[PDB]
Amino acid sequence: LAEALHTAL
Ligand SMILES: [Co+2]
Repeated sequence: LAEALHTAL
């Protein structure tokens, strides 16, 4: 989750 979101941001 965390890194999925960071990447997308
Ligand atoms: Co990150």
